[PDB]
Order: sequence, then C-alpha cells, then structure tokens
Amino acid sequence: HWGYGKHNGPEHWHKDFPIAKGERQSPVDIDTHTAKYDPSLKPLSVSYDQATSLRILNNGHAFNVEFDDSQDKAVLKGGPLDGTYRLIQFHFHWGSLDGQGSEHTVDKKKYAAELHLVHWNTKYGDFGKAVQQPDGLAVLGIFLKVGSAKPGLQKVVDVLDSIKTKGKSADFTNFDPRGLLPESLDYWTYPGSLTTPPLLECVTWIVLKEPISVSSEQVLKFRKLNFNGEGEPEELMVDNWRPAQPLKNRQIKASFK
Ligand SMILES: NS(=O)(=O)c1c(F)c(F)c(S(=O)(=O)CCO)c(NCc2ccccc2)c1F
Ligand SMILES: [Zn+2]
Repeated sequence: HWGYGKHNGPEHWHKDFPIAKGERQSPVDIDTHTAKYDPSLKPLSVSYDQATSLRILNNGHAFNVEFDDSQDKAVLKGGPLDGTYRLIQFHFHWGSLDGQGSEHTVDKKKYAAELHLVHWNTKYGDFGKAVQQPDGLAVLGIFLKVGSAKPGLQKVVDVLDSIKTKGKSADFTNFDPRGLLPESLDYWTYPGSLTTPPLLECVTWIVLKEPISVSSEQVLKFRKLNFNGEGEPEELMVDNWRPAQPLKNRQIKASFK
C-alpha cells in the first residue's frame, strides 16, 4: 500500500508505521553550520575490493543492486562505527527534475539523487536480525548532482531497461561499487532510521560531504523506470524520496573542518 503518491506518500506512512513520527527518523536536513566537529571520529574504512554483486531488482519503489553478504567481502568499518558492517545492497532515490531527489538535504539544498549503500552489523548475524537493533545498520549516503557522467555508474544505467517494472530482476555480476565513491570520504554522522517503511530506528547514518556527478542522460534513465508491474498502467518511478524529518534531540557530528 505505501508508496510515494498523493494518497500513499510519506505523509501517510504513519498510519501503517507509527514509528514515522518517532524520535530518530531519517532523513534530515544537515545544517552545516551547527554540525559539531568531532576530532575523535576516525576515518571511514570502505573495503570494497572483494565485493560480489549478484543481481539488480526493481522492488516497486527503487532498484536495488544486491551483494553476497554471506562472508566479509565488502565491509564498512571505522568512522563512527564499532566492528564490521557488511554491504547487502545499494539503491538510489531520485527526482522528477534535477532540482530534487535527495532525501538528506545540506543547508536545505536538495541534490538530484542520493545513493544509499546499506550495511548490517555482523554481530547480529544477518540483516533481518540487525534491523531490530539500534546499532544494526550503517548506511553510507552519497549525493548525486547533474554534471559530468560518472563512468562507474554506467553499467547500472545500462541494465535498467531489463528491470523496467515492479518485480523484475536481472543477473548483475562483477559490479564494483568503488566506482560510485567520490574522492573524499569526509562525512557527517547521526543516529536515524530506514527512510522507507518499516522506518526502523536501526541506522547509523554516514553522509559524505562530497557529491558525485552524474550526467543528465544517466539520471534520465533512472526516470524511465516504473513503480507499476508489467501487467499495469505506467506510473514513472520518480520522486521516490522521503522529505527531511525533525532532528529532535539529536546532534549531527562532522568528521571535518
Ligand atoms: N532508504 S534506506 O537506506 O534507509 C533503506 C535501507 F536502509 C534498507 F536497509 C533497505 S532493505 O532493508 O529493504 C535491504 C534488504 O535486502 C531499503 N529498501 C529495500 C526494500 C526492498 C523491498 C521493499 C522495500 C524496501 C531502504 F530503502
Ligand atoms: Zn534509501
């Protein structure tokens, strides 16, 4: 039932998922001036050398690229984190227009899209158990602006027409997610939630300061996907983002300046 329209969009979610109005919801606006510099935050460790992508799927809300997370192959550690988080999937949120699309904002600025690389804490043994814990997930968020092409995104853009509608999937092997990373790993971090239902409050958010650039043609291809299944009337998969939620009693910490 939930989705991103007038009748089932983010403002309706609280009726099925009351945690929507909870104490640590995401995304948030990142006010760069009042984010607190913390010189004890460690550099983020992104070890994606042994990553094994498996498959790409249209789940009716976004497309996921899923990875084999049955061993420590692509992990996030360090930064604000304790222990090892294993990469399970990444996906994006994007707009109908280049002027919106991101879930987090920076001094109220929206970006054209936002990448989420979702990782789960290996001390909970799998993703389903991790989401039930306040430190179960670490999500690395990367903003996309429109400008030059991101060559490491093209393999993703080129498969999308094979997963146009809800429920479609395709083999997606040997995709290297290091090709989606900007040069700097400077980040903001705060405790928050999944930004889609069930909206569980289980996420340490790690949001990179530096956006990657993708071309207008790359982001246009995301907008040709469909929220509907093959049987049904075409509804373009656009504006699949949740707006900024109240920061409430939280401080966003910065790894820099
Ligand atoms: N926007 S978010 O980064 O906060 C986020 C997650 F953190 C996340 F873990 C997931 S996941 O739990 O479903 C990964 C499971 O393999 C999704 N969304 C994925 C999804 C898939 C099907 C239906 C709904 C959501 C997701 F959207
Ligand atoms: Zn997301």
